[PDB]
Amino acid sequence: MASKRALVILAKGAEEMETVIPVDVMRRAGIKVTVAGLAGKDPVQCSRDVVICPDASLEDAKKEGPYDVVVLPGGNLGAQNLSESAAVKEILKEQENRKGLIAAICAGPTALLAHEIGFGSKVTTHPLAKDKMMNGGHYTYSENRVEKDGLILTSRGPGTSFEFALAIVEALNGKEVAAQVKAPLVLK
Amino acid sequence: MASKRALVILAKGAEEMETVIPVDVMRRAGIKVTVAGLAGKDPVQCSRDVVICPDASLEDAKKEGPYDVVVLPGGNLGAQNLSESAAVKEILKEQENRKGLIAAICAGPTALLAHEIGFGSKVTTHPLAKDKMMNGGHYTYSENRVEKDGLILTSRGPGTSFEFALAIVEALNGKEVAAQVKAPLVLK
Repeated sequence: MASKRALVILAKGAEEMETVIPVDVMRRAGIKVTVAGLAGKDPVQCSRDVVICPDASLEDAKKEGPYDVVVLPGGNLGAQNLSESAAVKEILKEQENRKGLIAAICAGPTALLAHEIGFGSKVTTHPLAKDKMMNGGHYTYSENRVEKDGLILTSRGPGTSFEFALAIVEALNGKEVAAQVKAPLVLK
Repeated sequence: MASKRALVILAKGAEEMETVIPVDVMRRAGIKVTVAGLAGKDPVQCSRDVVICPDASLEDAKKEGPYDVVVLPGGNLGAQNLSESAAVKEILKEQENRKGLIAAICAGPTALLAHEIGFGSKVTTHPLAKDKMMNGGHYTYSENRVEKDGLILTSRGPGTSFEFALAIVEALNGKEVAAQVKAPLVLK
């Protein structure tokens, strides 16, 4: 019926590749994506100094839910900002309560730990984020490039971002749409 | 001695993944990258509606050369804007005259045709951009994911952007730096 909707939460220090690849691929799949700035409406300085203008502040976007997926990019500093945010905590807890998809990549999954989301799930992260994610043994670790355990979808790094984004597309719009979106990308 | 320098020319309708992946990977390699807005200093609306704030206008950045590489992202409309620009023509002709690297991805190489750059080189493009690039037979076509014929470096699509960016890094900073930058990315 209606198009699916994605909320991508963009914090200072986010990995810009892990932000842009999922936004672009989801839009190719017809998903209505809102890039929401954690700090407000102003441009966001990403980890490698690409500056991205969000579509909306998180403050405004959070009042326009519910979303079919909430997406957490990585970047070490971006994920730390997501992990410290009470607004992010509330959004993720609401998404979990309504059985909606949550997708996080690289260091992004460590914000799930910070907000006590999805405990008892298999997850992956960037190799360098494993110890942080695994503090307390609240998840089971996976080395798969993309991991999905029910409604918790995780992935490892910039180089897994296309696979991550296509897994989101498959979860929301089905395998055929994901395959059709994939072919023009010239993935290996 | 001094750090290498890259000029990335960002036009309305550029493919944002093909802009951000090379910028980020080149910065990981220590290259000083200037994201220069074709139209001026203002934010640029990319093909999938990601909005990127350039570091400088092209008008200003072009006066701060020379650059070790000039990079042309793709996106059908972005490449058409690059192809119509007299400023881009001048920059590319200067870069060719001084035997500097020119790198273009997806539809980006069609701006080389428009500006009569690198004729007689092997090149690749996105499959859907082949006919435009090959009009007149001025290049020899390749299906390699990245193609490099001397100082003309080309590639095929969003899904070849990491390979493209790492090829630029290898050309400017050597194979060892490219390998060191590659490993943390979690490429397949």
